[PDB]
Amino acid sequence: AMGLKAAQKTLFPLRSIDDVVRLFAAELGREEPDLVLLSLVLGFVEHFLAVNRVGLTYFPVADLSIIAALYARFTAQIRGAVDLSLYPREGGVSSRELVKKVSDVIWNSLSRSYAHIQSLFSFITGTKLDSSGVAFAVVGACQALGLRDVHLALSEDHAWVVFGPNGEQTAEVTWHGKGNEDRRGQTVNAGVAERSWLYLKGSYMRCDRKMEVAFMVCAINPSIDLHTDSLELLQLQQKLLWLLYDLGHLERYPMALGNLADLEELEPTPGRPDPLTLYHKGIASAKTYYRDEHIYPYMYLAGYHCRNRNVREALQAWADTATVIQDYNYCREDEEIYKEFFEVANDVIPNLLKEAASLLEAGGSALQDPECFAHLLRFYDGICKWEEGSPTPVLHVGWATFLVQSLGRFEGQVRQKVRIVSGGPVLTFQSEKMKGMKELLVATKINSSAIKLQLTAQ
Ligand SMILES: COc1ccccc1CN
Repeated sequence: AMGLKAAQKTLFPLRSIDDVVRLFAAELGREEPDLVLLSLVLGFVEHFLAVNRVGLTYFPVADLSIIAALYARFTAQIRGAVDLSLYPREGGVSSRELVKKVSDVIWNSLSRSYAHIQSLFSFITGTKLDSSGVAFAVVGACQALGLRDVHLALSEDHAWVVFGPNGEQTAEVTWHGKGNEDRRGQTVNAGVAERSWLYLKGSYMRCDRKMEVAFMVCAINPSIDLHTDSLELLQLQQKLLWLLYDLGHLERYPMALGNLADLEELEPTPGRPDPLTLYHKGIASAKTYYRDEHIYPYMYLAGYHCRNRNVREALQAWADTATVIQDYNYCREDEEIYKEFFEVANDVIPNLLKEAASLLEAGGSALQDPECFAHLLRFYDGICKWEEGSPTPVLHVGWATFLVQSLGRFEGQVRQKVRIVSGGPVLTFQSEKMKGMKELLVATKINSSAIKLQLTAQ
């Protein structure tokens, strides 16, 4: 809420990972965990840990005087720029004018030219924030002002704020991508209606205060450089996510559950569910609360199967990913999920199949399994169907080169044992393009040129 309390101050100084966890455990018992206090603590700790060092053990001590001074600076800056008497508050509901004023206060503070700039620590000490950091700063600013209805909203690649009753009102508060036109102040209604992945068809997350704590924990970046992660930051993020898990605050947060599964893959915690249980809990959350319209729950699971060389389930999970994305329209600012499908289609899957081909060279493999070929076809069907109704095209000559190569990783005998139905394993296509070349996909010899122009047709 507002003002540091003795119950928080007695927990200082923070001298270890477990000290930070204990501060978070106390704040998560409050009805209103202090977003400014917790973000400053995480940003401080991350700032001094995300460096290569000499010294086996090291923890940067979060002295209260330092944290409380930064907290006072944030609060003074917000209370001194936002006069609440000029904005009437009709029974708890903040107005769009007030919410936009706070957004502008944050925005106008940013440095005008410029990793680890996600926290309020970075905001106060260096006037820098990344994109979703701005939207978090706005929610923390509003909590500092008493606006109990202003909350963070998150898709899988963007953030904004919701407010009013039940989060009825939406407002853009930050940028997305690089060269895009500013939409700050506007509603996200256009984004929902265009059926872009960026806005999730309205199936995005609306946080309570405690899901906002989960966000900032997920936002911890342990990366030191391109080769090195901070183990202390990974262990801190992992323990915080278990604390959140235990209190039920990940129940509606699929990406956090995927993140925790990844951390348990890296370093299993004794007595806790295994990664596969956690990946599927993430998928179950997305089905339960978000109409099964999220991509990353299946990308998380696919990556795990891929790393463990469960080729069939990896291709299964990647097809599920395509089955979700087929109902979207590829818009301009959807590039992050495009790059992911590109990498899966034209790098990861070829490598998986090429490794599988080498294994047959010297010995029940997936290249002799028709199910895996079915998964591969459902994956490409979803991406073709995704392209339908989309403004800009998805597939091009490069996709066709690796589709051809991937189909040719299966013996024509093996591919022939899959039944393809239009709109042994049986599979039903949904896209015009895949239906159009259904014949080419089962011939003992693959007309590469023919498939290439059909997959690239208008
Ligand atoms: C599961 O994949 C994720 C999750 C979050 C961000 C990016 C990716 C793609 N590597």
